[PDB]
Amino acid sequence: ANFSPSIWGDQFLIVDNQVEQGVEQIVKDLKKEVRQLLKEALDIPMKHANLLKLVDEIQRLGISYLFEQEIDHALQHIYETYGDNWSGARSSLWFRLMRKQGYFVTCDVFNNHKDESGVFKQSLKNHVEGLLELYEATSMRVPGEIILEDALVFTQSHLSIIAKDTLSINPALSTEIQRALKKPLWKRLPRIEAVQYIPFYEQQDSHNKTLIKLAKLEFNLLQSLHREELSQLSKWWKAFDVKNNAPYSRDRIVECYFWALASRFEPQYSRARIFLAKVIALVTLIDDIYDAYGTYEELKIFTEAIERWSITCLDMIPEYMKPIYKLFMDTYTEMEEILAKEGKTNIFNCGKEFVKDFVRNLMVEAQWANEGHIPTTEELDSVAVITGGANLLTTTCYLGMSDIVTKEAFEWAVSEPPLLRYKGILGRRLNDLAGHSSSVESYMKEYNVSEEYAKNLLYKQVEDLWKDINREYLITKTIPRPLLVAVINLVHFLDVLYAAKDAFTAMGEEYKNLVKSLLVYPMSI
Repeated sequence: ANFSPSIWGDQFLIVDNQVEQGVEQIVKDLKKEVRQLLKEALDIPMKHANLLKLVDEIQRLGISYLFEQEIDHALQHIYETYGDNWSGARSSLWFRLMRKQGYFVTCDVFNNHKDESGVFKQSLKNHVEGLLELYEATSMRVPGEIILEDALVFTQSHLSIIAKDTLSINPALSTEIQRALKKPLWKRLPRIEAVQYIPFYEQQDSHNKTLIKLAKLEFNLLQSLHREELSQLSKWWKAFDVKNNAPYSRDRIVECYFWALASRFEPQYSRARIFLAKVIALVTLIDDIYDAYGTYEELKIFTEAIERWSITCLDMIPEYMKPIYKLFMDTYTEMEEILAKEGKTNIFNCGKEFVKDFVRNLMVEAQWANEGHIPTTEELDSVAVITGGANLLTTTCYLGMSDIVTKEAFEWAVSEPPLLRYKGILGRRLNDLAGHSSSVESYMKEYNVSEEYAKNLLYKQVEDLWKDINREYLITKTIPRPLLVAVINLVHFLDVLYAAKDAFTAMGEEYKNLVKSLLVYPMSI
C-alpha cells in the first residue's frame, strides 16, 4: 500500500514568526485592566451576573489561561455564595459555567423557565441571547435530565427559525446561531472556539474594546508559540526520514501535532504537547505495523522487544522494525531521563507500563487472527479501550504534566474508569459512522432495519455516550483538574477526528481548514 504525501510540504519546518516591540508592554497593561474588571464585578453581588458574562467572554475569546487564578477564584466564590440556588439573570450561563468548572450543579435552576403548565415561557423565544444560552447549557446534561432534553428540542426548533428569519436583519447573528446549532460550545475545542468567537465578539455593538484587543494580540502570540512547537516537531520528524525508514507508514506530523494541540493549547503546556505529538507519531507507526504490514511471528518478536524496553535487544528484532524501535527507545529514554532528574522515575515507570500494555493488546488481536479465535463484542469493545489509545493518550498527558500528577491519578488510570471506557467506545462508534459501511450495514443485519432507522439508532447511541461522558466528568475528582480538562478535550477531539471521514489518510476540507485557522492565519491588527 501507498499513502499520499503530506499536503503541507515544508511550510512549517522553519518559522519566521515576526513580532513588534513593546507588545509585551501593551499586553501587560491590558491584563491589569481585565483583572480590575473581574475584581469590580466580583466585589458586588448585584454585578455577579455580569461577572459570569465576563468570565464567559474571557473563556470564549481564548484568554482564560491569562486569568486562571482569577477565574477559578471567581467561580469558587460564586459556587460558595449561591450554591445550587442561583436565581438571577444568566441562569443558563451560570449552570453551564458551573458544570464546566466541575461543579455538579442541578437542573432545578431551570424550573422557572417553564409555565405553571410546564411549557417553556413565551418570553424565552423573544430573546435570542437567552435562547442561545439555554441551548448551550443543554450540552452539559447527563442522562435522565428531562428538563434539558426538553430545552434542547425547544431551543433547536426556535433557534433554527430565528436564524433564517434574521438573515436579512442581522447576518452575523444568523451565523452565530447556526454555528452553535452545528456544534454546541461544550463540544468544540476551546482554541477552535476562540478563532471563531473573536470576530463575532469584535463586531458586537456593546463589546469590550479592552478584551478584544487583548484577545487578538494574545491569539497571535500563542499562535507563534504553536508554530515554534510544530517547527521543532517537523525537524524531529524529518530527521526520522519516514519515507525511507518506514515506507509502510504515513507522513503525518502535522496531524499528530493537531491532535496533541487539542489536549491542552495553553502556553504552560508546550513541553507536554511536543511529547504527546511524538507519542502519537509513534502510535501511528506502530499501528501501521500491526494492522497490515507485520506477519504474526514478526509481531510476536516486536511485542517482546517492547516488553524488554531496552536498546540492547535491537539485535533480536526483524530488520525493518529496527528504525522504529530506535526512534521509540530514544524518545522514551529522553523523557525517562527528564523525569528521573525531577525525581519522578515512579511516574515514568507507571506511564511506561501503559505503553507496553498498548502494544500487548495489539498483539492480543494478532493472536486472534493467527489462532482462529473469534472477537465476541465484549472483547471487541474492551480490548479496543486499550488499542484505541484512550489509556495511552491519557497517561502520555500525565508524563507531559509531571508537576501535578499524583499517585492517585495513576491509580485512577489503572482502575479502568468508566470515563476512559466511554471514550474508547465513542471513538469506535464515531469511526464506524464514516469508516475505519461495515457497521451501519451490519447493524441493519442485526436488527433487520432500513438504513434510515439504523442511522437514527446509531446516532442516538452516540448522543447517549456524550451524556455518559458528561456524568463521569462531573463526578471525577481523584485526577487533578488540569488533567481532567485534558481528557475531556481529547474526547471532544474525536468528533473532529471522525467528522466525515478518516482524516489521517484522507483529509476532509473541514479538518484541513481547522488546521489552517489554528496554525496559518494570524488575527488581523
